[PDB]
Amino acid sequence: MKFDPQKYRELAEKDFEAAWKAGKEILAERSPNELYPRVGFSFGKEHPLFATIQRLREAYLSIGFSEVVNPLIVEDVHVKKQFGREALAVLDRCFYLATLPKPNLKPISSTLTLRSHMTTGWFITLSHIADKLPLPIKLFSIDRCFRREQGEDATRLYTYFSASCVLVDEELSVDDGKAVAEALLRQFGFENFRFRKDEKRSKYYIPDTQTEVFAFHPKLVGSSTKYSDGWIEIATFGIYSPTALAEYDIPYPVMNLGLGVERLAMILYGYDDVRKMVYPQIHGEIKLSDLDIAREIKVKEVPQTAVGLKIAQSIVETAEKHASEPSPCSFLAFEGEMMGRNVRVYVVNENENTKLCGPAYANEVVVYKGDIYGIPKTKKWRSFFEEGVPTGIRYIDGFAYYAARKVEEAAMREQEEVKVKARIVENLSDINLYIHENVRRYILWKKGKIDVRGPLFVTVKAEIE
Amino acid sequence: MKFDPQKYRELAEKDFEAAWKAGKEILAERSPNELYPRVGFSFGKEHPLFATIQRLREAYLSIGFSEVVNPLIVEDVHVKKQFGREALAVLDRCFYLATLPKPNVGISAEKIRQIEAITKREVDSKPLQEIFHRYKKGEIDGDDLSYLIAEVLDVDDITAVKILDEVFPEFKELKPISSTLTLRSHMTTGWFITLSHIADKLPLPIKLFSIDRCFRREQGEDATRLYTYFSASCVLVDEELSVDDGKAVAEALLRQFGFENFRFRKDEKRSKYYIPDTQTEVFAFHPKLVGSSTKYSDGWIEIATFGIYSPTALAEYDIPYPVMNLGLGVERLAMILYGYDDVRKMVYPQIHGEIKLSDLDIAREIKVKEVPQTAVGLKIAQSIVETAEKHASEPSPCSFLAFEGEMMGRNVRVYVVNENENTKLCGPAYANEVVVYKGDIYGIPKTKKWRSFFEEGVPTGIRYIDGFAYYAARKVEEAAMREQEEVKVKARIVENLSDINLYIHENVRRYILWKKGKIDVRGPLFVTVKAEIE
Amino acid sequence: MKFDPQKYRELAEKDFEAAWKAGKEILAERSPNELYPRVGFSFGKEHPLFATIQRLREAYLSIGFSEVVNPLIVEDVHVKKQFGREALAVLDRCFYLATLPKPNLKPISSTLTLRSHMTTGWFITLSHIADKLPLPIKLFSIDRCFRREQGEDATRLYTYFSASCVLVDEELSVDDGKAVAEALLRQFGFENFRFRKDEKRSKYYIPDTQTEVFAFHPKLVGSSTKYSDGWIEIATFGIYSPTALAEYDIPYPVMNLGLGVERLAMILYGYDDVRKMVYPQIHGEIKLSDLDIAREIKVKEVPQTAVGLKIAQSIVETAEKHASEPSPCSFLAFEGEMMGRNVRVYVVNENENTKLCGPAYANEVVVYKGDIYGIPKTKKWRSFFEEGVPTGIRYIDGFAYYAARKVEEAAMREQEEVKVKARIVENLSDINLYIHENVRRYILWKKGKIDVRGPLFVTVKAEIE
Amino acid sequence: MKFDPQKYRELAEKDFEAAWKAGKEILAERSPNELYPRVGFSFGKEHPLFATIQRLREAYLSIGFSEVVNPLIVEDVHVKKQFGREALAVLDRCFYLATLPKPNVGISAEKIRQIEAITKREVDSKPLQEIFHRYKKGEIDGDDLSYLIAEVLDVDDITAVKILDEVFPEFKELKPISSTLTLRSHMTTGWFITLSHIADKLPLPIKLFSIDRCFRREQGEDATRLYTYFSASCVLVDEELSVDDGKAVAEALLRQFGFENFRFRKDEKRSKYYIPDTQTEVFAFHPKLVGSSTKYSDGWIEIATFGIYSPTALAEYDIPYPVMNLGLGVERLAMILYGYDDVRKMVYPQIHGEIKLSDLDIAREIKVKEVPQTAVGLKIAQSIVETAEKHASEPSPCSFLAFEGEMMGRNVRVYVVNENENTKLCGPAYANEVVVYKGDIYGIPKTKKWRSFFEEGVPTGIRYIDGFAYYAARKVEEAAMREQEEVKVKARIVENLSDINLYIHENVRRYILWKKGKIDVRGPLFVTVKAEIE
Repeated sequence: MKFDPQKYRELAEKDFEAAWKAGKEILAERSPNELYPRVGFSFGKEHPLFATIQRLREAYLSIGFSEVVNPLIVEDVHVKKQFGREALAVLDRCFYLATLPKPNLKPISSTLTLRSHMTTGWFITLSHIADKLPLPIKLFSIDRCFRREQGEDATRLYTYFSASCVLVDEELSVDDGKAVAEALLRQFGFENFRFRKDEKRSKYYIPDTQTEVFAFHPKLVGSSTKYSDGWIEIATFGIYSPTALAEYDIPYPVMNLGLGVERLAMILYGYDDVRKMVYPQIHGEIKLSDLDIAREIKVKEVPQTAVGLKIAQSIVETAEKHASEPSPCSFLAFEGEMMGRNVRVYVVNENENTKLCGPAYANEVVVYKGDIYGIPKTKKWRSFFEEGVPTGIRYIDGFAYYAARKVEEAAMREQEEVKVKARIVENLSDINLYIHENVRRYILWKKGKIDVRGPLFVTVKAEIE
Repeated sequence: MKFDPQKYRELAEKDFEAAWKAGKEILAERSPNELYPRVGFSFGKEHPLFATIQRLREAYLSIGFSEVVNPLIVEDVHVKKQFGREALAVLDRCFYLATLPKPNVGISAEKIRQIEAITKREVDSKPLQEIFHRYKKGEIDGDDLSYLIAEVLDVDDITAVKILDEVFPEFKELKPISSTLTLRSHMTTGWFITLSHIADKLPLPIKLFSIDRCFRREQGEDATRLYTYFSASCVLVDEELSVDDGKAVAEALLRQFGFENFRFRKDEKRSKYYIPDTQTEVFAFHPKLVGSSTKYSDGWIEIATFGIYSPTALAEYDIPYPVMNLGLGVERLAMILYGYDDVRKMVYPQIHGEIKLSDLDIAREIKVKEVPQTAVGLKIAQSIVETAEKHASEPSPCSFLAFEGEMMGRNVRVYVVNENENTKLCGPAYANEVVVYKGDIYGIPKTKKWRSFFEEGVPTGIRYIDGFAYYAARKVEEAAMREQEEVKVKARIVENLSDINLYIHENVRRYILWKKGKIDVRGPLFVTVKAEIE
Repeated sequence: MKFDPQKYRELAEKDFEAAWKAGKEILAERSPNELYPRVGFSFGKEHPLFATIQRLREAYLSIGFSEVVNPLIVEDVHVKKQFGREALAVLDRCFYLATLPKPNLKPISSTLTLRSHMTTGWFITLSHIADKLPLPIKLFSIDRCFRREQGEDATRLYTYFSASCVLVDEELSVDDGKAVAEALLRQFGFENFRFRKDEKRSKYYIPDTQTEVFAFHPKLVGSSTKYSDGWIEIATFGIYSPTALAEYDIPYPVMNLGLGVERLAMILYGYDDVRKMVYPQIHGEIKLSDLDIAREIKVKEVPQTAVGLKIAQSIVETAEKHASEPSPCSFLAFEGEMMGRNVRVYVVNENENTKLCGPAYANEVVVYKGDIYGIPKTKKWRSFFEEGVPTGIRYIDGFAYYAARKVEEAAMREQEEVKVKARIVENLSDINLYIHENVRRYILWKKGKIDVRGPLFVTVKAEIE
Repeated sequence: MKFDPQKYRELAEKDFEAAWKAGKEILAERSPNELYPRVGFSFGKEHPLFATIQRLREAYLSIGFSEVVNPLIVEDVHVKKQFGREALAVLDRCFYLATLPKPNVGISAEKIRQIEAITKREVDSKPLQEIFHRYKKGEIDGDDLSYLIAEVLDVDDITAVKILDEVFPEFKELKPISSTLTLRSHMTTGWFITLSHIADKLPLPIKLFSIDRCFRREQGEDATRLYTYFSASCVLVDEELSVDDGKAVAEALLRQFGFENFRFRKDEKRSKYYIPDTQTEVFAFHPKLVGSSTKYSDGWIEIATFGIYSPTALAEYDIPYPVMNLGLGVERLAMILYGYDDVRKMVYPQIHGEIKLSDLDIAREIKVKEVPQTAVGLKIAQSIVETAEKHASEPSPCSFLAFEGEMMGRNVRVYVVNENENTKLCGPAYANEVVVYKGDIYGIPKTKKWRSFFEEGVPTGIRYIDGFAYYAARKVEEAAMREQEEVKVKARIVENLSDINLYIHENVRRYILWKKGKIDVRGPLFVTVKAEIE
């Protein structure tokens, strides 16, 4: 709360520490659902695909390549202009754009196609600058592409992200393509590189230039896959055929390196199933931390009055000690008045031989590995208490508030007495605690479980007159 | 050059100032194309579009929303689930994914295929009527190097590219076949699918965003729209929602891009997927816009849209809770930020010939053709400058010793002369520099008339004589190989760079023209350099 | 609110649009302090100094230079090792580190000094790698420095940020220093560059290499300063003297370019007074947008019941039309019951000749250029309404809630009748509206003003029995 | 090389495959140091410290806090205002700003200054007893080029650097004088000052952060602390606050750096500026730590501190509202993130000799000394390979024509021979490659014994013969200048790179040693190359 500079200012002149301890007065008093971890900040979280993409843009920029956006929708006449006589073989794997005919039904395919890879648009973009700008030209672009490869879902998908770049100079070896791969690929951890000529020998790449980069990343050695040796084919590249360049008037050669993003994204953040990565919202993959599950566990009914708080706060204060005395046996915990009439609180196990409070009065709720447990803090549960997030809410704590608010209902209902009792704990409601219906459908979905059981055996009678 | 730390230290410890002025020995004597701005560093540059997309990402993340990738290609059945009836109206402005079928090598084109000379072009190889069926079964692109380079011999595709052209005129009959798959017009289409799988399993409120591509059809015109665009979108899932939440987000979002005031109007469309009377149009005022060659002189521009998803479409995906959806269109926001007027010219600039080199970049490309090769020549020219730079007003004729030394092991002595008379040793435009300005290369002299060019353009630092000197510096060294005895190189008038030793790579040359630039390098340089290489 | 998929699902099968409009039912109903712009998200905002710093790191990295952290605290013996015989002249402008002597009072100066510029630490850092790593070496570092230059505050400060870098090769011209300046400086807008030899001729720079970069930035032409010509000295650089390198065993030369950050930061974000930039929290410079001032303007007392809302909501609904009828004249607006007893609301200007509602019943509150106004939406105030942020809260609106909640106090106080009246409006309290005491001390600090005046002249009587 | 778009197009339009295989004409024939990995691109690298500082910034911003710069140098009066009495305890671990006074050229050193030969070293120049007073008034560093280069003649500082050393032994008596100015130990010291000016003028809640330097004194040891460090700090000003708010922030903050679980203990110090019983110590568990050469095997590490500012110190600055303060220490967080064990080795690595080149970087530095210069020689060597690579097992002696052509305009014919007998044309280690592995350069042959080196290291691609071939390729071209007629270059055993034509810049060489690396290039290369250049 807002204090007074002077007041405290002067107050410190006399006995300092007496005024220092006086400071504790400004601290706010917190209710049960107002303290950590039932209250916490949040924050956005980026997707591994995109992250990697940005991480790739910089990587490219860092080795000199300027960014550019290439044509995405194109007339197949281009694929044809490039692949020469192999052009049709390719047009198969590509998609075509079809539209609906205006009924002044049945889509009418057209000559347009979604690019199967960046290269389709490259020749188009390089066509306008290849002979006007000073060499070398270093362009790159990380955008979307569309392939039809078997039209699968498991192995691959309909749209991927190419991390393309092109180098336009008067003289180019396959080497420039080698350098660019290492410079680019190294900024991600890859340490050793190996290149092997590609058999596919795509016709748009000068014969015997098309290569396949193989990079080693220590993050892989030991991986639960065939990438355990540490190496993985991570990118391909070649040098555009004069046959294709000619088709677009590009006089100088051109080196073109392509990077398969979803793969890199996977290597980096360690996902195994591309789909489970790029599309986890669908593939059931969704998680909440124990700390999160925790925060979501909150007291249902809680004392709505200043006194109410100091009531249950006492109820427990006694059970924390008198939960032993051989029952029957009654103890008094509170003495004061709320709203208008004086009040006193009673605690006793009316029943015959046994103890006052059940053996579960001291069971704390903790979340662990996805499950919500109700357990005593015994040298047996340690790991659950030292690897999970202990709610901080104990059985008696959970209980108290219920009573401290239940007598609060009688205090305003004119009533004179109420006997709030509690035996077993079949779940949370029984311990006066809840979780939004959604975290619930969650726990189940993530096939986790809630084990909040226990013999509380504690009753509280209160009289207001 | 590297020096000796000890020496330079034990000498400086005693005598400092002497060591200091000595340092100059470690610097490097650069030739002519080894000087600024003939030398420089290069750096990559980002594209306004991708740039904004990044800013946009951070922006969102900075307000709670977590990133997600939504379904791009979807069954139009979804659209018809998000518009009920008004669906068709949309699917007209959408694209469907067509695709080439396989060469029907059976039935229709089989019977009449078995009534001619099946095969004449000698190829033999047992009837691979199954290796062709595995095609009408499941093949792809990287499968040609199997039924040729491993079938009818012949490497990779040296005969496969034509064997499928001459003997197989069939393939040239395939036609893409439309389907029910579509390229989402806007993000929303994919939100229902994604929110579908989690609208009730994760804790509320749900804040998700995604800046990805979307395809639309609108009068095939590069100007009045583009086939593909970007849509920085977000969805807010929570129990209780009001259009306010749409504003609150639109505010906090735009506010990180300058915009200082917002106004929201109700959209006329009144689309079906949005609750009735919630589809809002958000207008924001941004300073950079105040007074411009645009229609947003007053500063206000409509930058996004948003509304609540009808509890109707939500059910179509079994989503219990209501959901807010804001949709900032990137391309514009980018133009406003990076100052562009024409969408197409901005996003796709190389294509629209919007390339451009700077004064400084042109100046950097103007190299010196004929340049020395021996430490001597470097001095010969360096010297030819001295005598020619000083004795510029000497009523010709008249020789002038410029250099005296041994080059390549031969006594060398070159002089700066003039043949005619009634004039001066060197022409008037001998001390003319090449200044690039406003995109045109110039060969002018410093004046109170040219100031504008030397203080706005960027001087190359090369003057006609400085250019020539290097040409001569080469000739003399040449004779030092042809062991001649007398070379008298001479240059009259200047009409271009050639007549100055200067030049520029062909590409920069074409740029100049393409850009309507102009090179102006003329003037009386007149100054011969007679050499006496013994 | 959470709806039912099926219910709405089927409901749409019959008449769609009847079910569509049925959708409006899920939308939450908002109270006065719950709608825009009295509710809005917030977000961090970086400081121009730092921003520019990061923006500088990338710039450097983008031209190849790797990052490194140099020594900050150093024995003056270094300044001495470098400046040779000029070393003392320098030691003047530098600070020294002094500590308190442990009393088993008066600080005891020491031999340590806070670096006056990066160069002091450069020689130290280059000492270990200059001859072990492959050339060229390109290092950079943007860190803090300490100068004593006149020990001023106005002109300059005690600590600045140097954006240093060093280039270690076998052969180096002054040119490398020129290139690096343009490459670095261009990534910020600077278009044309001019270098002039520095007279200072610092002794640690090979004689006649020390230069001063002058860069042109169109963002300056027309500036309200001497940087109107567009050019500004933005950085200096030279080539380390063999005399100094020798002192640290560096065999090869070294080019060193230094960038004065606070200046660049200023050019970029356009601040004139460095201090008003780097330290605005102190120099009174603190702002809130009209939109912000707006959001902070909220209804004080508002209907705490479901009905209460639909009450004031009606009170206004009538004044919005009957604020004309020649007074006296009474109208009824509400008919229903709250909590338990039926209720009716009256509105009349008991007084003699005039109109029912004062001429200010339709005055909306809007914030503009820093002031909080209470004005009618007349074709005279337009600009205030089209450049500012209209609260949306009008006089009657502000009023209503007061009444609708005032009768709510009688409804629970057992009472039978209440006459809430209102004549003039001397300020906000009078219109039932407030602003946190802090935005208030703000408006004043930013010497802005609040003009919420007006003759509301509107009374409301209500009877509950 | 550039080609002709037309030609290559009108030829491919008719005959494709023919144009294709023709493309190879435009590629470039690279020499030997023009191949990978002898050629490569370079990129800058960030420093873990600055890196984390950036992440840290974003992190904060991502949770509402706005950036601010706080007072670094402050009057210890502030500290004494934030600890009341326990102040001194702090000021001991702080640094005070001392500073050199001015040469007292008056009184004490004036009287005895006027009883000797005032000036003998001829300098004259009217009594500048005022130009020296303006020094005891207000001078600086850039003021020497005024009372010398514009006073007693002599350029800049050629005589000013010694005139102040010989005739002025005074200066060598100055001593820094302590003051009351200090270098803030932690951020907090500056927060009070900054929060001072706005704690009540801006809207609540206030969220400010700042990742800046701070200086501390703790047993002058680079290991057990450092004089300067970084403190990513923040302050939360609001009416009602509880230690919870300290946790909530600590959580949301650390959570963006991996840490998955937190535990907060109450700090024993119980510092004065923090309310009693609020100074909390925050502990976070981060996976990267589980089981390590550190003391955090269990994953938990104490990463930050926080508490509420005593309404006491707050008043000392007239701050009405309470304030939360969290203080993440950067350097550690950086180590955990970038995996470092020793503070000093991480932040200041060059100094602690923690430099390192990679296998691939070393392989890139191994160049070829003697390399051809004429298109011919490139083939001569290229050829010397063929004949020597094939006829490797030919019981010597025996010549072998390798090249037949005209070099520089002279009939050239070189042969691969052997003099001795009972052996083979080329030695056994003729086909040995130079593979860099584990930091040592090797000259080994491919084997089932060396696999580990060819699959883990990085081969240079140069084999002894491949190296030699280039040496020879040079000799022959040399005689083409000395117009000789017979050069018989020969190489016996190999002991180093020199005996292979290979070499590495001196700096990489020193690196190897400094790093305890090892070069191993030995073996019988034996293979002479007799040339017959007519």
